[PDB]
Parts: sequence; C-alpha cells; structure tokens
Amino acid sequence: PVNPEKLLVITVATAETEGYLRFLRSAEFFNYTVRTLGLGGQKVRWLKKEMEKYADREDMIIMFVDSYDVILAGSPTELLKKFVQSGSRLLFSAESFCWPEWGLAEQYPEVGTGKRFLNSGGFIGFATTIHQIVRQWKYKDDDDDQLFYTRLYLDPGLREKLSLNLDHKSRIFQNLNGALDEVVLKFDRNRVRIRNVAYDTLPIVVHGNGPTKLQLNYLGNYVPNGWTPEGGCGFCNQDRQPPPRVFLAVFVEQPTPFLPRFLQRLLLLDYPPDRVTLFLHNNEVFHEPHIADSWPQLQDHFSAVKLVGPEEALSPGEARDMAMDLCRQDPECEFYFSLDADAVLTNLQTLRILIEENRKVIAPMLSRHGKLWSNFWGALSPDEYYARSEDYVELVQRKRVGVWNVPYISQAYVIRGDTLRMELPQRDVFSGSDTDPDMAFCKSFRDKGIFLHLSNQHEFGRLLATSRYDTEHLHPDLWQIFDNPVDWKEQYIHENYSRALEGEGIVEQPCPDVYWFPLLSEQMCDELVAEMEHYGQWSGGRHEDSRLAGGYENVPTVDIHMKQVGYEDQWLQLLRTYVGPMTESLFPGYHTKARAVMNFVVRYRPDEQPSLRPHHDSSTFTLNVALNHKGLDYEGGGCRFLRYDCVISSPRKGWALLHPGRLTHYHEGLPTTWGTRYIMVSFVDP
Amino acid sequence: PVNPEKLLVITVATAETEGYLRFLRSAEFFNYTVRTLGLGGQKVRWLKKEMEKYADREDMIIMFVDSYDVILAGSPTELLKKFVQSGSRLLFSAESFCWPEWGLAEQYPEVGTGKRFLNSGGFIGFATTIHQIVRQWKYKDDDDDQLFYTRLYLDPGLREKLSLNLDHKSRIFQNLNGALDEVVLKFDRNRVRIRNVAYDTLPIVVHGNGPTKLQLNYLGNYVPNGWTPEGGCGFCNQDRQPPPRVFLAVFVEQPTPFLPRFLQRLLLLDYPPDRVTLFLHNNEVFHEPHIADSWPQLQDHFSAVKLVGPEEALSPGEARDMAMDLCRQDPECEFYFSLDADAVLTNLQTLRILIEENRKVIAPMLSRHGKLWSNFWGALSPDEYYARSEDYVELVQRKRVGVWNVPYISQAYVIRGDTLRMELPQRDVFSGSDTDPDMAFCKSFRDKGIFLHLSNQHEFGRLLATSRYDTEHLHPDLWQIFDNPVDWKEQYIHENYSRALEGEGIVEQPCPDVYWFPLLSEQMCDELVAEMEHYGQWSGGRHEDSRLAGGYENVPTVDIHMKQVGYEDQWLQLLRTYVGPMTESLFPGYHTKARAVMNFVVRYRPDEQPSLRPHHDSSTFTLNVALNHKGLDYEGGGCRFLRYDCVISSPRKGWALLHPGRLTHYHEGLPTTWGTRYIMVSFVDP
Ligand SMILES: *[C@@H]1O[C@H](CO)[C@@H](O[C@@H]2O[C@H](CO)[C@@H](O)[C@H](O)[C@H]2NC(C)=O)[C@H](O)[C@H]1NC(C)=O
Ligand SMILES: *[C@@H]1O[C@H](CO)[C@@H](O[C@@H]2O[C@H](CO)[C@@H](O)[C@H](O)[C@H]2NC(C)=O)[C@H](O)[C@H]1NC(C)=O
Ligand SMILES: *[C@@H]1O[C@H](CO)[C@@H](O)[C@H](O)[C@H]1NC(C)=O
Ligand SMILES: *[C@@H]1O[C@H](CO)[C@@H](O)[C@H](O)[C@H]1NC(C)=O
Ligand SMILES: O=C(O)CCC(=O)C(=O)O
Ligand SMILES: O=C(O)CCC(=O)C(=O)O
Ligand SMILES: [Fe+2]
Ligand SMILES: [Fe+2]
Ligand SMILES: [Fe+2]
Ligand SMILES: [Fe+2]
Ligand SMILES: [Mn+2]
Ligand SMILES: [Mn+2]
Repeated sequence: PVNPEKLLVITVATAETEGYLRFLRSAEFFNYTVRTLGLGGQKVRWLKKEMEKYADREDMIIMFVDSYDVILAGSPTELLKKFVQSGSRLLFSAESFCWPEWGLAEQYPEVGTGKRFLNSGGFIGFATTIHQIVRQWKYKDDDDDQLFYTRLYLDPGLREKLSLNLDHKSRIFQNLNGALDEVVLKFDRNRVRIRNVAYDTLPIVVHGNGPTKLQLNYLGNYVPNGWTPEGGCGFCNQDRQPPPRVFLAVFVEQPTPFLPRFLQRLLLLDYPPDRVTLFLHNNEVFHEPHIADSWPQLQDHFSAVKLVGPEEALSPGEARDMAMDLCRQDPECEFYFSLDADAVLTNLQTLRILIEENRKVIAPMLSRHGKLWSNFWGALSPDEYYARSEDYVELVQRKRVGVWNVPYISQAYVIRGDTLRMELPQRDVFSGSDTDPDMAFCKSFRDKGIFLHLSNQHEFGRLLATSRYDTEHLHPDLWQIFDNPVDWKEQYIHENYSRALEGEGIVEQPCPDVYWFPLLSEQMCDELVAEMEHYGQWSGGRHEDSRLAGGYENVPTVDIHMKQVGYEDQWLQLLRTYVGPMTESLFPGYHTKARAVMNFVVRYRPDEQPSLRPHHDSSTFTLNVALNHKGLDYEGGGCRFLRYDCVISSPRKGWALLHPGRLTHYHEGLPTTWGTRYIMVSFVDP
Repeated sequence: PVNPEKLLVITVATAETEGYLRFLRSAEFFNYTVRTLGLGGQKVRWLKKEMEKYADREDMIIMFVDSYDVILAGSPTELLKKFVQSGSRLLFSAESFCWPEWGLAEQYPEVGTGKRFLNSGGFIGFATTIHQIVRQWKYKDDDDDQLFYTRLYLDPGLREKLSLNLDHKSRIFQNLNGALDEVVLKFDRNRVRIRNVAYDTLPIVVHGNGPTKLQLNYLGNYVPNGWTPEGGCGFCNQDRQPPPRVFLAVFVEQPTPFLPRFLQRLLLLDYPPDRVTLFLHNNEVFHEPHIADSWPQLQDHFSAVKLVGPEEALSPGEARDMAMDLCRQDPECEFYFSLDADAVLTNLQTLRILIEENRKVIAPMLSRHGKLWSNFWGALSPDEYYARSEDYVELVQRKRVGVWNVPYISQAYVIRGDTLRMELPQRDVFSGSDTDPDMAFCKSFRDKGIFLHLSNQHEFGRLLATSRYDTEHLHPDLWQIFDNPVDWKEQYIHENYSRALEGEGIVEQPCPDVYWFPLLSEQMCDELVAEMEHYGQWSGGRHEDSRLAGGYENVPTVDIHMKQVGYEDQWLQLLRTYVGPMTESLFPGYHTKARAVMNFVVRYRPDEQPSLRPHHDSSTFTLNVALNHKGLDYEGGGCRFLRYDCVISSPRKGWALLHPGRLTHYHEGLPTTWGTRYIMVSFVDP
C-alpha cells in the first residue's frame, strides 16, 4: 500500500485563471499535494529542473498533469492503487490520435480495443524513472514536448528498461478528444465522477485536451463536488458600507413590448441609484416617445445618465462595444451590467445577487414563460449553432440549481470591470466580423479562458417575445395577449381580479342575479377607448343589434364592434381566460367556453344617443364593462333592471357586470346627461 | 176622405191557427175591423151570404183577404186613400200567373210592366159592387172560386159597367208568388213595412200565396210590429204554484265529447225534478259506461227515468218517435223537451224561459262556439237543403233578438203536449220516409201550419263539435282541445287559472325567479297519468335527455314523451293558449310562441329512479307540472334550486312551476321515498 504522503502532483501554469483554480479546488477536495511550476516545450524544461531535486527519490510517486484543462475525479489512495495495479514505472495517458508526427503511428505497439498513442498531458511514475526521462531534454521552449516523450517512448529498448506504459483503457487518465461518446457522468450522494462506458472504468484525471474545452466545462460543473444530488452545488453562494459602483447599460435593438413598463422598472431595482450610471441605446424611432416620457425620472434617479438614440445610426454591435468600453475606460466602473429590453427582471435584487456571487462574468437565467427557450446555451454545434446539452432541460426547469459554466449567455449579465481592463482590453468585443454580435461577445471571452457563468439559484425573471410584434397600432401592447400573456395580464387586467376570483369578498351583487367584479385596469380602458375613437367610424342609422324588445324588433346603439378594429380574436381570448372562470365561479353548475358573436363598445352622448330602451339580450349571460369614470368623464345613469326595480347607480370604471341575458333581466340604459359614457359589451353563449 | 169606420175587413178561417192569429194581431195593430167567417169555392158561398146584409150599403168599403197566409202592413186610412186613388169600384189583386185556366191569359188586358192576372185572395171595393158580384155564385163548395172571379172579370161589358180593376203595380195588394225578388223590408223606428222595388210602392196587404209561406213567415217576423230597431221584438216575453209536468228526452245518436259532463249537467237544470220524467236513448256502446255511472243519480233526481240502450237496435228516427209518442199518449205530459247530447245548456233556466214564452214549438238558439253554425235554418232550398236567409247572421250574432218563425230547428226544443195530441197525433213524425229524421220532423209541423219558433232573446248555450271524434283512446276527451276548446278548458284547465292569470294574488313565488300557478285540473292530471301508464313503455337504459350537468354530459329520467302517445300537438296547443300568456305576464318584457321540443312525463319510484341529480335545462324556461298528490300517492321531496338554497317542499297537484332553464337555476329532483311521483315537463323556447 503506497503512502499518499509520498505522492506529489506537479502541474504548470503562468496565471491563476479560472481553469487553473478549478483544477486546484478539485485537487484540494481529494487532499492532493500540488506543486505549480511557472506562476511567479518550456513545460519539460521547468519540470526537468524541478526533477533534479528528486533524482534519487525512489520512494516518491509523481503525477504530472496540465491544469487549465484538467479536473481530478478520484482520490490519491485510489490513484496509487491503480498505479500499482498497472505494474508500470512511468505510465503515460493514451489517446486516439498520433501527433505531431502521424508517421510514428506504426512504431506503436498493437493495443486492441484501447487507445494506442501517447499523450504528454498527464503521466504518473516513480520520481527516479521520471527524472531519467526529463533530464534528457536539451532543446528550446518553442520545441514540441509531445514529440519529446513520444520518441523516447517509441524506443523499444528504453521502453522495456524503464518499464514505460500507456493507460490504454483509461483506467487512470481520461483524454476527452476522440472519446466524448465514451464518457458519462456517474453520480453519488455528495460527489460526481465520470465513467468510461467503453472500458467500464472510473478515471482519476479528466483531461479536456484538444477541442473539448466546452465538454470539460460541462463535466466540471459536477466533478468532483460541483453539483451533487444531496448537497446541491458546492461553489455557489447558496444562502445569501458602500456597494460597488456599477455601469448599467440598456439596449433596445428592436421594437419591444411593454417598454414603458421596462423603463419604469429600472427605478425599482434594489441597488442604490447614486451608485449606478445608466447608459441606454435605443435603436427604434418607435420607442423614442417611450424613452422621452421616462427620461426625467431616470435622470433624477441615477447618478448619471446617457442616451444614444436612433439618430447616430449605431448597430447593436457598435452600441454594445461603446457601452462596454465606457465602463472599461473608467477606473471607477467596478461592475458592468448589460440588460436588454426584452428581459423582465422579476427579482429586484438581481444586481446584488450576481455581484455577491463574485464571478468575472455571470448571467441570471431568464426563460420565455412556459417554454424551454432561455438566455443561455448549454452546448454548441461545430459551426457554433445552438445545440441542446444533456442537462439543459434540468437547468431551465430548475431541477438542478447552481452556478453553471456555459458556452453562451445573452440579454442579462454582470461583468467585472477589472476583467475588461486587464483580460479583455480590446474594443471590438461584439464587432469586427460577420458573426452575430451576441455570439462574438461569448467567443471573445471564451478565447481568453474566461468562464461564462449562469445562475438559476433563484427566480430572476423571464424573456419577452418580440419575434412578430405588430407596431401598426395606436397601442400595440393591447394586441400582446397571445405572445406575452403574463405581462399582458399585469398591464391590462385589473390588479384585484385574481383576489376577487379567489373569493376574498371583492365580488358584489348589486342586483339579484347581477354580479359585479373588477376586470380591466384603468390603462386597458383608456387604451381601448382611445383605440375606438382612433377608428372613429361609429354606427348610426340602419345599425342593427341582437336585442329583443317588445316582439321581434331590434334596438340599436352607437357602437363599434371588435371585428371592425381587428380586436375580436384578442377580446375573445380575454373572455376565455378571465371572464369564463369568473362566470363558472359565480354560477355554480354552469360551464362555458365563452363564445361570443356580439362584442362591441357602446358610446353614450347627449349630443347623439344618450340612452337604451328596455330590452333583452341575445345571450345566456352578458358582460358589461365600464370604460371611464362617472362624474369625471360623464354624468347620467347606467343600468336598470326593471323586473327587480334595481339600478346600478354608480358604475365603477374597471369593473364589469354579469347578468343573465334572457327572460328574467329586462334591462335598460339610463340616459347619459353630460359628457361621454363608454362601455364594453359581450353577448356570451348565444 | 173616406171614413175609416166605414171600412170592414172580411176574412175566412175555420180554426184559430198561428197564421190566422198572426193576421189578427197585424190587423189589430192598425185598428182594423175584422169579421171572420166560418170559425164557429166554399169561401164565396160564405161571403155571398154575408154580403146580403150590405147589398145596398154604398157607404161601405169592404176588403176581402185570406187570413192564414196574409199580414197587414198599412193603416185603413192609407188603404182607403189608395183605393180612392185607384178610381175603381172593385179592385182585385194582381199576380204573375194565370190560373186555373191558363188559356184565359189572352182575354186579359195588356198591362205593360205590371202584373196582368187576377188573384181572388184579396180584393177591395164598395159593398154594393161586391154584392152584385158575389150574389152570382150558384155552384158548390168543391168548385173553384178563382175561376168564378176570373171569368166574371174577363167579361168586357161587366168589367166596364161595374168598374172592376186589378192592382197591377202592387199599390195595395202584394202577392209574393212570382215576385219574391220585388219585395224587400222597409224599416222605421217602431214599425216595419215591405217595399216593392219593381214598382216603388208600399203595399198594404202582404199575401204569401202559392209556395211562399216560408218567405211570409220571414217577413212576418217584422211586419208590422214584429221586430223594430227601437222597440225590439213586439211579441216575445222580453223581460221575464206548481210548474207544468215535463217529459225530458235525451238522445245520444253518435259518440259525443264530454258526455259525463252533459249527464251531470242534467242534475243542475233549474226546474223541479219531481215534475220531470227523463227518457234517454243511447245508441252508442261507447257511451254505455257513461250512462251507467250517472244513472243512479238520475234515478234519484227525476220523478221517473227510462233508458233505451244500444241493444234494442233503434234508429234515431224510431227513438225520437218513441220518446215523442210517450209524451203524446200521457195526458199528464204538458210539455215535451227534446235535448240532444251535443247541446250544452249554459243557461240553467232554459226550460222555464221556453215554457213561459207560451208557444206550440220553440227552440233555444245554440251555436257552435265562434262560428255561424247553429241549431236552426233561416231558409231552405227548393229541394230542402240549407240556405242562408237575409237576416241569419244578424240572429246568430244576436244583433237582432226575439222569437223568430223559422223553417228548421234541431237539437233542443220544447213542444206543447196538447199540440202532439190534437194537431200532430201520428206516430211517424221523424220516420216513414228516406228523408232525414230531423228534417222530417220540421216538415211534419210545417205541413200542419205549426210555427217553429226560435229564441235568441237570451244566451242559452252552444253546440259541441262531434264531426270527427276519435274514440280510440283511453280518454278521448283529452284530445278535444282543438274541436271544443271552450269545453276542454272547463274540464281540464284548473278552475282558478284565469283568476291567477288576471292577478288576484293566486300566483306564488316559492323561490326567487320560480313562479307557481294553478294550471291543470285534477281530472286532467288523473287522465294524463292514466294515459301514460296505458302506453306503459317507459324509458330506461341508453335514454338521453336535453339536460346539462357538469360539462357536456346528459342526465336521464324514466319518462314518456308526448310524441310517443301522440299527444304532442295537443300539449303544444295547451302551451300556446295557457302557459304562454302566463309566462309573459310573470316576466314583463319576455315574448314567446311557446316552442317546445322536449315535452314528457317523468315517473319517480324508489323501485326504479327515485331522484334527478343537479343539472341545467336546454330551455329558456321550464314548465314543471305536478300530476298527483304528495302524501296520498307518494312521499319524498320535489325540486331543489341549489344556487338559491330554496326547496319546493310540497308540490301542489294541479299547480305548475315556472323557472329559468339555463345559467342561474341549477336544479335537482329530491329522492322520492314512497309511492310514485308523476310530473309533466316542457323545455320551452330551446
Ligand atoms: C385593490 O384593493 C386594495 C385594497 O382592498 C385597494 O386599496 C385601497 O385604495 C384606496 C384608494 O382607492 C385607499 O383609500 C385604501 O386605503 C386602500 N387600501 C389598502 C389596504 O391599501 C385598491 O385600490 C384596489 N385596486 C384598485 C385598482 O382600486
Ligand atoms: C279556487 O279558489 C277557491 C277560493 O280561493 C278555493 O276554495 C276553497 O277551498 C278550500 C278547500 O280546498 C276551503 O277550505 C275554502 O274555504 C274554500 N274557499 C272558498 C272561498 O270557497 C278552491 O279550492 C280553489 N280551487 C281548487 C281546485 O282548489
Ligand atoms: C483532508 O484532510 C483534512 C485534514 O487535513 C480532513 O479533515 C479531511 O477529512 C480530509 N479529506 C479527505 C477527503 O480525505
Ligand atoms: C187604436 O185605437 C185606440 C183606441 O181605441 C188608440 O188608443 C190607439 O192609439 C189606436 N191606434 C192607432 C194605430 O191608431
Ligand atoms: O347601458 C347599459 O348599462 C345597458 C347595456 C345593455 O343592455 C346593452 O349594451 O345592450
Ligand atoms: O323533479 C323535479 O322537480 C326536477 C325536474 C327537472 O329539473 C327535470 O324534469 O328535468
Ligand atoms: Fe352594434
Ligand atoms: Fe343588452
Ligand atoms: Fe326523456
Ligand atoms: Fe330539468
Ligand atoms: Mn491540456
Ligand atoms: Mn192565401
């Protein structure tokens, strides 16, 4: 049994990058002893000088491995046991490819189903045997170390004398390149390993050599104590006097729904505004009225503000370069926060949480509501298109939560200002090529060995759909009930609707079988009324309605139907989602799909039609929503139910009436004496 | 100016018949002096002997006229003025036909547009001139008086010497035969005359000679004081201790609706039953159960009773002969009352009123409800078929009321027993020929000069329709809603329905929008239930209904639809007539034609289906009629309206519930624990 205190791990690194520190944490997890060369071709020269101290130490086992692209998955005890089991005095890692000299592939011994060729990224042997190898180095730093070990190994006499071997079946070393299909994660309670399903082994050293850095990043999120079924993630903050100064950059590169809401939300972020500088690039002339309306509040709120409008003809890549460089060139910019207009931050502590994670680059996970689409990618295709990773759905669904090393992030991220100055000083981060600005940004950080972190440890927010947003309306957000229903409800559905639907005594019954509940917010009423007048073609003479009064005759109103303004599909959707469930609640036993042929807005004026004579409705039940204020906008009565001698004297603006349309509720519209009275009517289930 | 006290009217009559007395009343109306010969050919012999007393009375004007077929229409003053105007000493009446000797027509003077030939039924002249004519009679009673006067008149020398003339243009005498189209009634305030529109004259003497007795009967109902626009009829009773003994004869010669009702009505006639003998001839085996059920009550009610059933194979003519002869052969039968089963006597004083009119034969006017058809004819065709008289519609509509001399009566009449014994002693009154028994009866009385009187002075009753009465039912009267709606309502519609419909606080509201009103009588419920069980094919497994419960699913019942028993058309009629107007009253503003696809009788039993789970109705409103008694026939609850926490604990048998079918009135049928519970359901306006 070889003594673990006699095992020494040697690696080389010239800077404490995130990869090197990831390697050290995995080594410290298993209580390895690590000697790092070169911090304070050239690899062998450093190792050879290092080995002269251990030239006679037959009692020492030394494992040399890379650090930037290596994680440890097993204990020194298991490692020394497998080394003794190999019966070798210097065991090299094996791999699928023979390089740099492909011609030397013939000199290699036949291996069978295992890997045949040497890889100098990881080997383990006795100090004495290794010293006899590395002392034979008398070349220069530019020269190839892989060729040095390969030629020495291919020496048949030197191979048998020193007992050199290759770990053919990946018992100890696992090189990822050429063997991605062989490696799977093997989970335990508080530790994760890899398994080679080709040779049924549990390698100790995971080496992401060649073009497999992204696959190592993925494995490194678990191995050895990245994320565990019982302990969760092991490097995140988990459970959570001046805060750092932050440059907040907002980007509007396309017409975006609910932008006035996004701008107003900027005033609610729980981070001191005197410590935040706002940069806002708006590329859309359609959003110029929006930016202008809320700019006075933003200017008073934040420390400093700056707007770059559509007039400067800035492409998204140029605007993102400019905003990022403004932070880079300011020694007082400690953190850079890039937030796109289609990102809805439901968690107002997002900027704090991400800063406290203390990463170079970190994004809050944001997903399109009810779908898998989100602001990060788990994997890439060879030509850098989206590909779904093995754990992508688990992360989006938050089955596994933590801080994850991912190939792609977007729409919201926080970048350490020191990183922009020291490690990424160039201006062309998003620009400089024909590739997409968002992908050029991720590649720029990947090319410098900078991890892109993603946190789903909390609920941060969601992503608006902007794909096909019809801007040809007076209020386009009114037509967003399908694409962004969650945000459409927060803007247009009355705030106390859900409380009323859940009971809580909000629903009223002003007349016997007539119910009264809050439905539309004051903004929906104002925009719907405005949209009606913008059309302007109200009905008049020869207008016919589905009303029954004193026999087979019809009662008309000055009105506009939803079909005319192209809003029936949208209003029908509201009827299904909100009116329907309310009607089944208030009328136990009744079921409805909220069918409605007659949906229309009535206008009452003393100038034209001020009243509506007694009549019945061609409907099972009728929805009657007030659209403006009694007293402020109009005077005069509302609704009278003659058989019950009951009158809705004061209609509440956002609220709606629900009454039977036939037989029992002969109803009348009282004359409107001053101003203009607007209501929204639906004859449901005809 | 000739003195009216010098004018004497002479007529001949051997009995004081109704025609003779009619003539006398018209004569007494104008204060004529009438000498009747022959009371205590042969006509001339009596007149000739009479005239010998006045052979030298040049101061006397004598008018000889018939009496049985003559009515006077003018005053002696006007008569003497027109006689003086004629410039004649013996003026005969003129007519269109030359008889008995047609060959003598050539000897007559040419007359132009007037009548050319003599009629010996009426002449006026000086007593002296008449004596010189009548004294020339030396023949026998069998010989012809018309030929006697005609040959004397055609003597050219005697015609000029005595100044004989004919009333060519009907200035004084109007013979009806051959001039019916020339005669119209001329009305005044309190007197009616005739006018000859051919010659524009107002004749004094109306003579219904030849085959014109019926037309004289018609004229005689007005002239001179028969019926007047301001005085009304002048020989009727107008404004109304043992009563005379009466033989009441009832005839059932065809299947007749509501016969149990007719039989029970016999017990309510306001005439002492100890003075009435009942004869009942029933020809229908279908009515044998009816006669038997009510015979014990009839036997106890009347003085004596006698039934002649279908087993004696008696034709209607034979039965009517037998019943009439039973009265004729009994000196104690003072009046004979013949009442057919299709005659509904709404006036229980009918027998009194007709007896107090003091006529030989008199009928109460009875008409089919809402139609002109009635129990008398105003006119006849030459072959004795129905013809409409000039005043028929006025009499049926009771625009003119009185007691009218008519050619035909039926279905109800009162005959003086003395008339049957003295004036109509034969047995074959209705029988003895191939003519109809009802027409043979009228002809028999007409042939004896007996008037057939008809009284519309009061509202007496109506005539049931028996034309197509489908006897192939357990209760055929249930299907009489179309043919006899008035009588169908009295039997099957609840007695307090009309009072409830007119207000009076009978209608109740046991639950919020659920109304409760009396609809069906206890007899309708018992017969409808009995008719359902007689069919017996109640529904069971796979039975589907138009009920909505907890989604798109259907709730079944053990029931039978009206369509199955062939009663939908009849029940739909009841819905229109009675349910409809009630629904529009209780739901002001709602209009309905009472459409209903689902009409059915539900049966509840603990053995089978005792309850009905909560559900809605496929209807605007639902009619729910109880059909039996809670407690007596069944135990267990009725109807529960869940949204209102209201229960119809005790359903009233005849009553019905009216509630909305959709949205608001989720209702449930409580389990029936004992017995059998029947209800009638209609889903109106689906
Ligand atoms: C939703 O309900 C809340 C509470 O029931 C409403 O809040 C109140 O607003 C009125 C003024 O309109 C104040 O006088 C009360 O003091 C408030 N109550 C509370 C508890 O804050 C709120 O107005 C309702 N929403 C809308 C749109 O009216
Ligand atoms: C129709 O209404 C009358 C009066 O409202 C009902 O008559 C009463 O009958 C009950 C017995 O059922 C008696 O106790 C009362 O004294 C009666 N009142 C009068 C004023 O006579 C009659 O019952 C109703 N019709 C039906 C079929 O029930
Ligand atoms: C590593 O060593 C420390 C003491 O130096 C010990 O507490 C810990 O349990 C060790 N961990 C492992 C995995 O052996
Ligand atoms: C008939 O005579 C009586 C008196 O005898 C007289 O009262 C009556 O008015 C007369 N009627 C007519 C119509 O002359
Ligand atoms: O003005 C009202 O409140 C009555 C509305 C109504 O019944 C209708 O819109 O047809
Ligand atoms: O039994 C009752 O009264 C409920 C009747 C009902 O709702 C039905 O007949 O469908
Ligand atoms: Fe309309
Ligand atoms: Fe309406
Ligand atoms: Fe049924
Ligand atoms: Fe029902
Ligand atoms: Mn490497
Ligand atoms: Mn005569």
